[PDB]
Amino acid sequence: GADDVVDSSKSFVMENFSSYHGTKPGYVDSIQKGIQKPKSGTQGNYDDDWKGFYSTDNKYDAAGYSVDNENPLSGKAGGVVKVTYPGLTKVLALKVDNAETIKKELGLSLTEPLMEQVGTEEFIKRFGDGASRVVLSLPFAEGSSSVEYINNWEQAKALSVELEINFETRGKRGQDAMYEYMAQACASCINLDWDVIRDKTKTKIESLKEHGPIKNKMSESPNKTVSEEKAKQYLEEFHQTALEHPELSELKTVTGTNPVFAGANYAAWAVNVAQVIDSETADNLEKTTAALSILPGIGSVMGIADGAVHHNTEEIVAQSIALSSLMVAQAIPLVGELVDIGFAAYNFVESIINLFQVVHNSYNRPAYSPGHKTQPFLHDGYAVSWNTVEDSIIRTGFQGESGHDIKITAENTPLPIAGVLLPTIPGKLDVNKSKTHISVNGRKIRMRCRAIDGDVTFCRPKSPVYVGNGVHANLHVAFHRSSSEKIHSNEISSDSIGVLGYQKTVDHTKVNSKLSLFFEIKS
Amino acid sequence: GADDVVDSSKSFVMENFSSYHGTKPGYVDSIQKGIQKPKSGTQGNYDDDWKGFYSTDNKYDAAGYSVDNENPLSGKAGGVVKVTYPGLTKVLALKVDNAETIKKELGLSLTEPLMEQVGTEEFIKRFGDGASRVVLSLPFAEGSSSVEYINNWEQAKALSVELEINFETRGKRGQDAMYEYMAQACASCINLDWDVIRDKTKTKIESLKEHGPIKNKMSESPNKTVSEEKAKQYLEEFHQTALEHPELSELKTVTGTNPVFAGANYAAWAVNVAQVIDSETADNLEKTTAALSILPGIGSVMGIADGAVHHNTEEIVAQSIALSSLMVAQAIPLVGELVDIGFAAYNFVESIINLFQVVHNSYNRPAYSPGHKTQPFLHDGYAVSWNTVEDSIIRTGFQGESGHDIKITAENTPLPIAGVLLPTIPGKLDVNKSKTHISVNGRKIRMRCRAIDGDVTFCRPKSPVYVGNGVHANLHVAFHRSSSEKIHSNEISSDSIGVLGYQKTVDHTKVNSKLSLFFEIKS
Ligand SMILES: Nc1ncnc2c1ncn2[C@@H]1O[C@H](CO)[C@@H](OP(=O)(O)OC[C@H]2O[C@@H](n3ccc(=O)[nH]c3=O)[C@H](O)[C@@H]2OP(=O)(O)O)[C@H]1O
Ligand SMILES: Nc1ncnc2c1ncn2[C@@H]1O[C@H](CO)[C@@H](OP(=O)(O)OC[C@H]2O[C@@H](n3ccc(=O)[nH]c3=O)[C@H](O)[C@@H]2OP(=O)(O)O)[C@H]1O
Repeated sequence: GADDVVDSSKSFVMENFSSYHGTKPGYVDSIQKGIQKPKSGTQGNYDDDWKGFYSTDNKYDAAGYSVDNENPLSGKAGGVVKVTYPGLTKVLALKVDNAETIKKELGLSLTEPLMEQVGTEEFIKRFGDGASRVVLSLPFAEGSSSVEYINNWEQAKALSVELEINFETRGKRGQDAMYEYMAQACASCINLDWDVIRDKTKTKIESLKEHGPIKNKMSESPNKTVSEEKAKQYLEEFHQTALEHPELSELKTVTGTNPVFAGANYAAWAVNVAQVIDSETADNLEKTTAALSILPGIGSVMGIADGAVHHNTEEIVAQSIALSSLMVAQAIPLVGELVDIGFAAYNFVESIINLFQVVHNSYNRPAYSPGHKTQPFLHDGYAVSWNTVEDSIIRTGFQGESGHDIKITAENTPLPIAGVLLPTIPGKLDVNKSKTHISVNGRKIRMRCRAIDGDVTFCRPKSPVYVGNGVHANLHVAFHRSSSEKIHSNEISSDSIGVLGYQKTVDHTKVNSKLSLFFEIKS
Repeated sequence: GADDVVDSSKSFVMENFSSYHGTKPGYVDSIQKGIQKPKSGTQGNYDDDWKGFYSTDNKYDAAGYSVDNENPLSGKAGGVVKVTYPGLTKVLALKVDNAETIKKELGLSLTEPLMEQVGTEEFIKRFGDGASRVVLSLPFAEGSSSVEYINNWEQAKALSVELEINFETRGKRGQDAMYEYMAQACASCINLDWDVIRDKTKTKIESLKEHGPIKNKMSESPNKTVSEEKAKQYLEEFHQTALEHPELSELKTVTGTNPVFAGANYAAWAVNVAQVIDSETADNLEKTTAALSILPGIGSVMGIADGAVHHNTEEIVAQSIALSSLMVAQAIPLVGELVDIGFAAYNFVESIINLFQVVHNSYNRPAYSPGHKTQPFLHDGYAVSWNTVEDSIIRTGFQGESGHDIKITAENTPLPIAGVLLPTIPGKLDVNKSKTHISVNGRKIRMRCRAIDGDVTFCRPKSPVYVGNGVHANLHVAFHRSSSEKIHSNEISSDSIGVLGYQKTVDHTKVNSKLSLFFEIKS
């Protein structure tokens, strides 16, 4: 019966039904000429039942689909278009997102893709209520109030497309236009001017560089490869000297307020950057970002602690970015490969501004339920937990696909999630690569997934993921059943899902923290 | 056109569309038999255009329509029923609530009432989008995100009616049941168990009456008509004496912490009660609430200051009510009537528990845009301002009706609002009595309006209204134009809206605080 898969309180027929779509660079304009199924690719979904044109009711969540796919962490943001169906459209809200159950319950052909059937005249006759087409609607994410729409590709052809925003038109550096647009969602609400910040930072670096005492501290540098401990201890002195520069007076004042802002954290974080940025990464902004994005300790330079963004002005922020930057340049000779020059003031600053931006976006957002609902596993500051007990089970007979939620939070300052390792049984239980994602305070982030050793699939978030006091995430795992064969309990290669946290040195080697949650493969 | 008065983003066709309606004591059962227009009465509205059956999407707002209309302040609540239309129903959201404009814009007759025209087959063929009937839809109130629905009376005969809650059935005391139902709204939540508070109040009273120092302080009472000063002087020493009983231990720790909590304030509140309670009033709970509800200083007793409910447990509350009760008993002889401590430990405490219930209900709600948008008129702690400049102008040629908003706030503690004096031109410009209301933090309060001298209409709120730090009101004035003959500026008798606040003594006479706002009759 339809009644088991459809929520009537969320289903309605509406005239001139509009929704937004995040558009990539290079498509903003062409997409205003019409919606059409791409000639190749996944055409909306890894699973054929779910291929269709996707939109959402919130233009800021649409904006989260606008960044250049080739350079997801630093690339350009395209835009957001509004798509409108002329006349009457039936929105049919689903209670489950299991295409199979949807076909069983709606009495559909289980041999034909679900979303293709949604565009048939008979489905429309049956479920449309006098409308011209039906658009399937599902919740957008945990910790989100938005909605996601799944349109039939043919039916999408009737959509009228207008521009909502073209981020590139602004002529802004990096992903400024995009994050400033999304910052409008809270009228919460940190919206710094990153241009003024870049200016002030640049100005202050030049100034600190010339400060008599700063230059003398500089002279005391080993300027050669010294131990991690020696490099950090010189940077704790370098930081102390520099915090007395009048252009850093306000920072100096806050530094004592929270232990998160200590000299010792500026030095641990500066040495760790130097250590992970080689000639190649330094020369690439996207690599630089991927590399900084997995370091622990960003709450010190960002002034984020105990669930609040303390460094909340273009000035204390410019002061913090300048000091750290200046510290990275000193740490490069002692621990890295390149030199003080270039990177420290260019790619380091640009790349770090994008991470402030991502973390501030989270804090401007409502906190995804702080509390663990099942006992969490704690490690290196993070706490991971199944959202519910059923999320922990893989029913051996599940048909179609299954979804699993796991709450991830960290205890205090911004700690990163590098990736997720998911168990598979190739050709029976596969990862659905379009539906697995992580939602941070409701912002849904897609993943890039690949096969690794032992029937495990490694998924990396598309943009940086940070959890902390105030910023919690939901990992949503979508499994696809590509075979009607029997799935046994002792048949899976792996029986857990791993969470990769920040990168730390173990055995003098950089590794990523790792928390595992185990599955119960059961009938 | 339709797009000039229809909000399409809020207009849709839904299957089995349900809403809620507050039901009075005696109708909770018969209403479930069917929605039928009363044989007599205003049947939904003072204005013919607007007569129809009213519902809302929110069951707690529906709850605010359940109280017996003979004893509005203290009578019992009946309940809420869910009304559902079978099949398909069109919801037509309106950008305006002027029926003339909606008729003119939707190309309706101007000779026939709007909601009557809403149930015709023609209107339905036109605006229904394939639905069996059309329901009008309007914002519920300022400071609220609820929806009001207005059904056509005959179309409403199709509604199936279900019980949602019957408060009488709960068997509780006063409007307890109604009030905890509403507390479910927010889980800002303070949901005291008043049954436990009624008992600890009783227990503290007795314990206090047998207290050594208490009884002797009592012995020192002049026990007879003395002045306001001597009565107040004795009562403060009384308070100190009682504030040292092991049982008011909690309340003592908190008396000194905030000035609002001082004995001097318990003593003044006590003298004012004893002064205002005569034998006739002391014998009627309804009349006790009305009397107590217009007094200043109730915040001493409630422990409410600086935008916080300090007395937030059933123990300090009982403690506070006990002490107040005793003091009220002591005050009765000195500055009151033969209405002694009988009233003190009974009606005054039942009456007082209900007003904590109203104020606590406002605090559990989201504070209505605190800022005054045009310069406020200040006075006796209150601040009243036109919502917008337009709300202050009565355009001479307005056709149909017009509404005006006034924000009302008080500076700190709970100050009441006794009523509002509205101007009129009795043939042409009338107070629409159904549409005129006060909205307190989104809680919508109806008015009982009467004609007074000088072409003024006095409107009283159906339930107690209090403003303060964190509880803001919007007074909504709905005028109705009874005549096409245009208005002349010097035609009108009063050119102001008067706000009546708390009761005070002027020239040994009890009068109410009064604030005025001046209208502008333009074109
Ligand atoms: N004229 C056009 N008509 C149709 N598509 C066009 C057109 N021009 C460009 N496209 C792009 O084509 C894709 C498929 O429709 C979308 O981007 P993507 O990089 O594949 O977008 C990446 C993913 O985001 C989804 N997504 C995009 C935006 C949004 O707001 N919501 C959402 O879920 C896509 O379906 C896609 O899923 P899959 O990769 O799982 O296929 C879309 O923007
Ligand atoms: N079988 C019946 N069929 C229909 N109505 C019945 C039936 N039996 C009793 N009634 C009552 O008759 C009135 C008209 O519907 C309502 O109460 P009221 O005391 O007049 O209710 C007082 C006012 O509250 C309005 N109001 C009530 C509840 C609600 O949630 N929303 C709303 O705005 C009413 O229209 C009314 O306006 P007017 O007072 O301006 O007429 C209703 O409860």
